[PDB]
Amino acid sequence: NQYIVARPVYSTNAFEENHKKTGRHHKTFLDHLKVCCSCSPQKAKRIVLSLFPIASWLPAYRLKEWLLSDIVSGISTGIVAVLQGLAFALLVDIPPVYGLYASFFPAIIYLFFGTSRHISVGPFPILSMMVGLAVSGAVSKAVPLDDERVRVAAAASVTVLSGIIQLAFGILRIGFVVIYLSESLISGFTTAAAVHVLVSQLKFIFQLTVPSHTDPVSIFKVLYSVFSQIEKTNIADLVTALIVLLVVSIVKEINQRFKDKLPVPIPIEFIMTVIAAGVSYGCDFKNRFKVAVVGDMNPGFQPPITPDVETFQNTVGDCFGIAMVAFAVAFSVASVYSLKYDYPLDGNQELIALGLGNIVCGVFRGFAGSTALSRSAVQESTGGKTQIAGLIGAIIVLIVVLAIGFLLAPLQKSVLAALALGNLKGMLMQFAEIGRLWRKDKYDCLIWIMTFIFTIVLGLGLGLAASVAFQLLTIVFRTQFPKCSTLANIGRTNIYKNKKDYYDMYEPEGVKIFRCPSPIYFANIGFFRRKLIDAVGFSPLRILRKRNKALRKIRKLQKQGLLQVTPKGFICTVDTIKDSDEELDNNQIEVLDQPINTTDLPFHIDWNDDLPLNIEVPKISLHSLILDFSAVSFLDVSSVRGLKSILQEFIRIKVDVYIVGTDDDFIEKLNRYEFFDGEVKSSIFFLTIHDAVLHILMKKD
Amino acid sequence: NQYIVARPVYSTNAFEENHKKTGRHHKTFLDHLKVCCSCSPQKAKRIVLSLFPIASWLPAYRLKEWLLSDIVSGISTGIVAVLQGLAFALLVDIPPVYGLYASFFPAIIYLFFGTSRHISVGPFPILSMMVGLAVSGAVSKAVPLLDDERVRVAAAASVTVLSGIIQLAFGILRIGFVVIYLSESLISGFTTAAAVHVLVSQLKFIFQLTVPSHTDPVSIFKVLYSVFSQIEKTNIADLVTALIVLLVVSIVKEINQRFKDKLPVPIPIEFIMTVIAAGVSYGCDFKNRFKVAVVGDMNPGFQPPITPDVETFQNTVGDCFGIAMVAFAVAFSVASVYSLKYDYPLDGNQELIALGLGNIVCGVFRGFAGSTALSRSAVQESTGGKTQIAGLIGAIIVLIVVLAIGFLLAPLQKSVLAALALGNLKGMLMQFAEIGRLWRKDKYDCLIWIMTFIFTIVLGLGLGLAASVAFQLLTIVFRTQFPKCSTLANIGRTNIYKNKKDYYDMYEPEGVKIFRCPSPIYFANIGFFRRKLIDAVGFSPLRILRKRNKALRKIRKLQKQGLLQVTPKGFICTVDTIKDSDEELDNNQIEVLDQPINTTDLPFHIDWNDDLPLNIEVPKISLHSLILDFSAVSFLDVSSVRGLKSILQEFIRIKVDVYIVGTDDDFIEKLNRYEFFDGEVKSSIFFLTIHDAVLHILMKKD
Ligand SMILES: CCCCCCCC/C=C\CCCCCCCC(=O)O[C@@H](COC(=O)CCCCCCCCCCCCCCC)COP(=O)([O-])OCC[N+](C)(C)C
Ligand SMILES: CCCCCCCC/C=C\CCCCCCCC(=O)O[C@@H](COC(=O)CCCCCCCCCCCCCCC)COP(=O)([O-])OCC[N+](C)(C)C
Ligand SMILES: CCCCCCCC/C=C\CCCCCCCC(=O)O[C@@H](COC(=O)CCCCCCCCCCCCCCC)COP(=O)([O-])OCC[N+](C)(C)C
Ligand SMILES: CCCCCCCCCCCCCCCCCCOC[C@@H](O)COP(=O)(O)OCC[N+](C)(C)C
Ligand SMILES: CCCCCCCCCCCCCCCCCCOC[C@@H](O)COP(=O)(O)OCC[N+](C)(C)C
Ligand SMILES: CCCCCCCCCCCCCCCCCCOC[C@@H](O)COP(=O)(O)OCC[N+](C)(C)C
Ligand SMILES: CCCCCCCCCCCCCCCCCCOC[C@@H](O)COP(=O)(O)OCC[N+](C)(C)C
Ligand SMILES: CCCCCCCCCCCCCCCCCCOC[C@@H](O)COP(=O)(O)OCC[N+](C)(C)C
Ligand SMILES: CCCCCCCCCCCCCCCCCCOC[C@@H](O)COP(=O)(O)OCC[N+](C)(C)C
Ligand SMILES: CCCCCCCCCCCCCCCCCCOC[C@@H](O)COP(=O)(O)OCC[N+](C)(C)C
Ligand SMILES: CCCCCCCCCCCCCCCCCCOC[C@@H](O)COP(=O)(O)OCC[N+](C)(C)C
Ligand SMILES: CCCCCCCCCCCCCCCCCCOC[C@@H](O)COP(=O)(O)OCC[N+](C)(C)C
Ligand SMILES: CC(C)CCC[C@@H](C)[C@H]1CC[C@H]2[C@@H]3CC=C4C[C@@H](O)CC[C@]4(C)[C@H]3CC[C@]12C
Ligand SMILES: CC(C)CCC[C@@H](C)[C@H]1CC[C@H]2[C@@H]3CC=C4C[C@@H](O)CC[C@]4(C)[C@H]3CC[C@]12C
Ligand SMILES: CCCCCCCCCCCCCC
Ligand SMILES: CCCCCCCCCCCCCC
Ligand SMILES: CCCCCCCCCCCC
Ligand SMILES: CCCCCCCCCCCC
Ligand SMILES: CCCCCCCCCC
Ligand SMILES: CCCCCCCCCC
Ligand SMILES: CCCCCCCCCC
Ligand SMILES: CCCCCCCCCC
Ligand SMILES: CCCCCCCCCC
Ligand SMILES: O=C([O-])C(=O)[O-]
Ligand SMILES: O=C([O-])C(=O)[O-]
Repeated sequence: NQYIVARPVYSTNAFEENHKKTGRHHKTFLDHLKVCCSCSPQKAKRIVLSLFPIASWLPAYRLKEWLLSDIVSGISTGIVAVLQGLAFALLVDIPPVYGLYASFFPAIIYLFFGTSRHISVGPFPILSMMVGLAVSGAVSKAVPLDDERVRVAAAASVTVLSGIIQLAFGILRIGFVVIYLSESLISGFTTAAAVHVLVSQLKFIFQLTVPSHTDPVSIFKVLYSVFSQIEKTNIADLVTALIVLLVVSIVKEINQRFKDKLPVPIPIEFIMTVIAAGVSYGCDFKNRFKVAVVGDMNPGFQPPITPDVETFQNTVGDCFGIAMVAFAVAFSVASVYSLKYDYPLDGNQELIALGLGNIVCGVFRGFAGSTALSRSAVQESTGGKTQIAGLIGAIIVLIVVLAIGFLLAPLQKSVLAALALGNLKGMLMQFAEIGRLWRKDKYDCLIWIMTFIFTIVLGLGLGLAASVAFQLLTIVFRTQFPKCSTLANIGRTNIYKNKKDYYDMYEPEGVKIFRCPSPIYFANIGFFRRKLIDAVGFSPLRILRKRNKALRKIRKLQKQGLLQVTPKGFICTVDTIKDSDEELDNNQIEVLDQPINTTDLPFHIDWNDDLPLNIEVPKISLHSLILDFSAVSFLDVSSVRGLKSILQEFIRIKVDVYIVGTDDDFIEKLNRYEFFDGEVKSSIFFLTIHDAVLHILMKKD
Repeated sequence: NQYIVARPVYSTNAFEENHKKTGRHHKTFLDHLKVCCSCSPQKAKRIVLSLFPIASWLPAYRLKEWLLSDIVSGISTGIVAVLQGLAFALLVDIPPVYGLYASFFPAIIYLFFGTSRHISVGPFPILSMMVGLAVSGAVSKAVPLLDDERVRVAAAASVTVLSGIIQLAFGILRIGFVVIYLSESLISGFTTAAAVHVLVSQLKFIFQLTVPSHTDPVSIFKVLYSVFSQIEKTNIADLVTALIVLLVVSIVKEINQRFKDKLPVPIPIEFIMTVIAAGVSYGCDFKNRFKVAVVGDMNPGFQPPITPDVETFQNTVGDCFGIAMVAFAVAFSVASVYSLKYDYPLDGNQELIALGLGNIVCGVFRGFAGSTALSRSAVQESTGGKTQIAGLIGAIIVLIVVLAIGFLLAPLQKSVLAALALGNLKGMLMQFAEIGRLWRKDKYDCLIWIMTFIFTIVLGLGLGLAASVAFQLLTIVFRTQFPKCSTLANIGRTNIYKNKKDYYDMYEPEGVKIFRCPSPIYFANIGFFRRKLIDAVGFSPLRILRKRNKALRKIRKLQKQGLLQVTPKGFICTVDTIKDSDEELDNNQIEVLDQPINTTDLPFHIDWNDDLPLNIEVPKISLHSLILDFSAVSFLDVSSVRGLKSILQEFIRIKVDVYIVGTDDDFIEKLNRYEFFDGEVKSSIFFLTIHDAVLHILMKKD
């Protein structure tokens, strides 16, 4: 092997002048606007099909290979969705038939406007908790069965606003907001929310009466209310909830272990609820043990409702937090299946489909939902091929809402709470990410730990905003104090490494190579300046000021006649200089930062050589400063200004500055900042460190 | 002038093997915590000298060179500080003697604990506005005319004590570097919007109207309405006097800045205008003749110490934090200009400590928060300020005014004080020109400017700043969100690789792709990176693996059926035109298609880019080597390493070699901590440069 290269030394300007650069016209916003309004016939066809995805996938349905599958996954998931809807309507503190409404309308709208083929659309625990908190706040902030009616009305208006926000984000094509939530953040938020839900199910396991607490620290208020009244716990409910929680857990593991052997996952939720409903009815637990039951539900749908502006005004922030969490979750679950089954997934259409589904749901008295991973995993694991299975789940929910709902009358709320608690093992086990992130990346461990605390203390909605803000702040933490280094040549070749990391390294005399391994901007520009000064060994502005002082003294001593100018040196007729400094005042002291123009003097002054009449100036050995900008991705206004100041000061003390390792786009953007001028020129940019070093060597020889 | 190189090709590992690495110790947190508790004699002496800077700059005082200049500068800045304190006590909506207390106490404390030698310590308009808004909130949220102003004075003192406590705590924990979280354009937009706030807040004194104590959000509009809803009750004497003063001061301030050389000292115009205003207001009895609002009679002397209301503390925590952050940012900014202009070191943590102690003492003695005004620090410095003895002399004049000659400021109108404030406001108002400039240079900083302005005008000055800082952190993500990822090519049959779309006569080695992302890769852009890499190579590595696994499954089923035979020559098909019967894997078995293809059981290797027998079809790829130019990739977070590991494993399972080049030794060290390397992904994929990887590939292929 041999890396053999023989090319001329290239400055960025020289390379461009020797290589024809394809002239490429950048696409200005103006043009982008035109193609946007093309109105091509084909274009329109694409748009409409994109907004009504059912017109594409339905006509291509493989009946022989998907119908039976879709049917089975649909009946199974719908059976899960009925119970999940009842439980999550308990989480919202409204009658439970509204949970059935919530499990029927978004699935039906997403069947038409949705792009996922596997996600089960409906409520999930975190969003039901967020919606409940919003309604409790709205009822508190209102200028004046009734309580149930008021809560139900508020749950609908929050949902419509949440959906409108979702619909708006999808129309404006902002479907990329999901990138602003990292893996460590979502993890901490979701385990904190699982702890929230665990705490929220305690009033149903024990059957206690807990107020509608609101954030901050809502979880602790609930815990106090529960354990303060812990002695009133209904044992039958608890034993039941504990029995239901225990059994389902074991069966679920079996389903995850013997999955390959299992033809179909064992439906433990349906079986347990049926047995629970049966034994409660046969033994009349409601009277025998005073257990809390779901009760009788109205056999039908409710008439449409009008969104209340007052609720909208009092819950706008909560609805935003709700829309963002719903989109983050649904997209997240859908993405897993899209990468698993190789089909494209459009976020904008998702927001539109999730927005419209929520509007129809809030209009028809339901509450916000997107998807529950548990129910979706149940849909995908049971043979879900397309959104037809979802249509069958919504059909099962319909059947429950109109004809057989009366069977869910003797079912206890502790059983629903026990199921909702059983679905928490996946999110609760995410506490193991703390140690992993500690080992790998402590900024992401900080993101996780902080999100957990914020979510627990400030709540689901506010905890998330503070968490995203802190997540953005860690980016600054990572780049705030870059490990800048001085480089040196190792091997007498074109390899320049850290000077402190190897032996037998070589630094060309008078030359300094400095590397900042990060983008330079407002938060680290001062640090870059400090580290560059520590690396070169002096402050260029201080050297310039002392040189200007020395030149002022030379001019004062020579025009008085004590120092005669000669083209050979600084001969002095009298060597009786007395100690005296000018002591410039506040108004005049800035004359010491100006460039040294000694053209007035016949002979050049070697500032690094001894001066006449014992004038002392700090002598510098640096003549060439190379800045390795290879990992400097961007600059901002603050940093370009700091950079220019630094360079100007080094140039004014006659230190040639070279910037190497930058691409052509970097020099392109710097031109827009008006960085270059008479003093700082584009000839300071070279291709690599070695190019600059060879240029320096030939200049100096 | 030739770049001539003749060295061996180097993977990062071969370079570490050939060149012995200098062993360096671990900078452990425990041993660092060991140096923390030094208890050394000199260390104790330098710690105490730092916490008490006066013990180091006072003995080193140059009398014959500094004393008279400091005396003159102190006289001037104290005469300015009296009037500025009165005006800012107007801004806080308390009696005007508390502005004198705010101009006295922090200066005397900063004389002892301050590191700056040129800033004038005291209140400035933005902080007086913030303190007044915090005071209104405290009074509004307080659980149930002089008693109204007494409540406001107590709430101001308490807000000040809490602001000083927060500053002193931030200086004790050594967090004096938070000023870096405010960019030049954030500060520019904030100070322009705040100058607009201060302009609107002085209108109730120019016109002499009764405006309620509006609180944010949109207090500037609530206030604009209150003023113009009653613009018919405007006092004409107040407006005329305020106008004339503003005109004169503006002209002289210009005369001052321009003719700096001919004037030995700047013309004191604030002072002269105040004396003339008070004289023509007392002689002509403007108070009775035109019914103008005057400063009134002030209580001669200081007030006894007060105890901070914990209730006010509870109701103003957020406000006090904001008052503390804005105060530190302004003071540090003002002080920095002069540290740099005069070459002396400026400790930021001692700045926080001194400002916090000054605010605590001021609030205890019935003052309001203040850190420094750029206008008054300018007067002290331009009049010859050399040390903080000028601040001591300014505080002595404020003391003289408080105790002895405060009654002279009795007939002075408040419109004159408002006019002085506006004359000082023009400098910050002139920052609207930065909009167009930033638009041309950096639209992200233009966005920071405009959004900071809008957040500060619409929302409060405290919520506005918090919202503004958050959006400025978000623009950092905006920059590194959609990087201009590109494909490189060789240019000049040498070691120069540039954008494939930029020059003519470039050269792509057959089968090699070189991909460059010019940004750090993290959670917000790992998806965009994966998408652009897939667009660059021309295919999806995963789709290929699944199709090959699908094909291999069909090949294997056929073999189990005797329909074809496998021999060292290849696949022998006695039966051709096989029935097409796709397997249709289910949802729980489909994952088998992402597994590495293990065909070792088969006697011969399968050329997946050749023709497969019996109508089997797989996409063919020309790529056999992928170079990733990670030179400008600064950092990698956990999300990015996961996405990265994922992408690389897929390329490797489809037998495409992957190379990461251009990275430094710290970058690779960190990746080892992420558990990135393993049996499939090895540290051999790392090469020093692109040419090294390319040469290594040419050598492999040939
Ligand atoms: C491209 C990015 C898109 C951003 C879109 C942002 C949209 C922002 C636009 C509008 C929203 C903010 C103002 C409220 C709505 C305007 C109408 C209004 O008058 O406000 C009313 C309700 O307003 C409130 O009480 C809630 C205050 C805002 C909380 C939400 C902000 C954080 C969530 C957002 C997260 C942002 C990040 C989004 C990412 C998830 C109050 O005003 P009023 O009723 O006239 O008052 C009269 C007296 N009254 C009060 C008694 C009635
Ligand atoms: C309101 C209610 C909230 C309650 C929350 C309670 C949650 C916590 C409760 C239980 C968590 C229990 C699981 C811990 C990890 C188990 C798995 C693991 O191996 O991790 C390992 C590392 O150590 C860790 O990862 C855990 C570190 C502590 C995390 C919990 C507290 C911090 C929560 C955030 C702060 C909140 C408070 C912040 C303010 C102080 C420990 O396993 P091992 O066997 O020892 O190691 C074997 C070797 N191995 C590591 C290589 C494998
Ligand atoms: C509550 C009270 C708030 C009131 C606020 C009012 C503030 C604004 C009032 C007055 C501003 C007047 C100064 C403008 C600039 C002058 C200097 C300049 O040369 O700039 C130039 C560029 O153009 C600009 O820089 C200005 C663009 C508009 C900015 C003002 C509105 C945006 C404020 C934020 C949005 C707020 C609302 C957002 C929602 C809609 C114009 O100069 P020129 O001579 O034309 O150009 C010559 C060539 N040259 C450019 C190379 C030199
Ligand atoms: C991207 C921009 C935002 C999103 C798009 C714009 C917003 C779209 C969604 C708008 C809101 C949703 C549609 C409208 C909802 C309200 C729709 C309101 O209509 C309700 C009635 O139909 C109810 O009928 P009733 O008979 O029950 O009437 C009750 C009163 N009486 C008659 C009984 C006394
Ligand atoms: C998975 C989705 C469906 C889940 C259903 C619940 C789980 C199945 C097991 C339910 C509990 C066991 C069976 C039911 C026991 C209690 C059974 C309670 O009986 C209700 C009584 O009124 C008698 O039944 P009727 O048919 O007279 O009632 C008519 C009611 N309407 C039609 C007039 C309104
Ligand atoms: C497979 C579906 C779920 C699992 C099967 C269903 C659950 C089976 C377990 C039933 C619960 C266990 C039996 C009941 C336990 C509590 C046993 C409760 O007994 C209370 C009675 O002594 C008096 O009734 P009161 O309602 O007046 O309550 C007064 C309570 N003291 C003061 C007398 C104690
Ligand atoms: C490419 C440039 C433009 C990109 C689009 C614009 C920027 C999009 C990204 C924005 C950040 C990421 C999305 C948001 C994530 C966090 C989304 C956080 O949601 C906020 C809610 O949690 C707030 O709930 P609160 O209860 O605190 O509301 C209180 C409201 N009052 C009471 C104060 C009025
Ligand atoms: C970094 C950690 C935080 C910062 C350090 C810790 C906090 C330091 C600052 C603590 C607060 C400031 C010092 C204490 C202030 C309150 C100091 C309270 O004392 C006030 C009395 O001296 C007033 O005397 P009077 O005679 O007027 O008494 C009034 C009541 N009678 C007697 C007339 C009826
Ligand atoms: C900036 C620092 C000094 C600025 C001073 C302001 C400039 C002077 C111009 C003021 C206008 C005209 C002159 C003053 C008119 C109001 C002057 C009002 O005088 C009060 C009258 O009783 C006569 O004055 P006395 O000498 O009796 O006052 C003694 C008051 N104590 C000591 C008993 C309490
Ligand atoms: C450098 C020194 C400062 C600058 C120079 C000093 C400023 C000189 C300005 C002198 C006063 C300027 C204008 C005043 C014009 C209003 C002229 C109004 O005069 C009002 C009086 O006749 C009656 O007293 P009132 O206070 O009740 O006012 C009633 C007002 N109306 C109903 C009769 C109209
Ligand atoms: C290098 C690693 C260690 C880093 C050290 C710690 C990092 C510190 C940096 C923090 C972020 C940037 C600094 C912040 C500057 C902006 C400073 C922002 O000020 C916040 C206040 O304005 C909040 O005012 P509010 O109106 O919200 O208060 C009202 C309270 N209630 C009524 C709502 C309850
Ligand atoms: C306006 C006062 C009466 C209305 C009060 C109620 C409304 C308050 C807000 C009104 C608008 C704000 C006040 C007016 C602000 C506009 C003031 C806008 O000024 C911008 C120009 O000065 C900038 O152009 P220059 O050529 O000066 O360039 C900058 C200077 N160098 C750097 C080139 C030398
Ligand atoms: C804040 C985090 C980081 C650590 C401290 C958590 C604190 C705030 C938690 C732990 C225990 C909690 C308290 C537990 C009991 C009560 C009584 C009841 O009226 C509800 C609120 C209240 C008063 C809680 C307030 C919040 C609380 C004090
Ligand atoms: C929000 C930013 C981005 C643009 C819109 C600014 C809006 C909110 C501004 C412009 C004009 C302002 C209004 C002007 C007049 C009044 C009447 C008075 O009762 C004070 C508030 C109120 C009602 C203001 C509310 C805020 C306001 C409406
Ligand atoms: C009444 C409770 C208000 C709670 C406010 C919490 C504010 C948290 C700010 C966190 C700043 C760090 C970056 C997000
Ligand atoms: C009572 C009205 C409160 C309004 C609060 C609005 C908060 C807006 C925050 C925007 C933050 C943007 C970060 C990128
Ligand atoms: C926050 C966890 C503890 C909540 C309170 C538990 C019960 C404490 C005693 C209550 C007596 C009324
Ligand atoms: C939005 C700023 C101006 C608000 C209105 C000012 C007063 C206009 C006349 C009001 C008459 C009642
Ligand atoms: C699922 C089994 C339901 C059994 C119900 C028995 C009712 C008996 C009533 C006397
Ligand atoms: C009302 C609170 C709004 C919080 C928005 C947080 C956005 C963070 C962006 C980094
Ligand atoms: C009460 C609002 C406080 C929010 C502080 C935000 C700090 C900005 C950095 C994310
Ligand atoms: C060895 C030097 C010790 C210096 C101690 C200073 C103590 C100051 C207390 C105010
Ligand atoms: C600064 C000039 C003050 C003149 C005061 C005149 C007072 C006259 C009272 C009759
Ligand atoms: O919220 C949840 O736990 C879910 O999505 O299943
Ligand atoms: O607030 C101001 O304008 C100042 O500091 O001068």
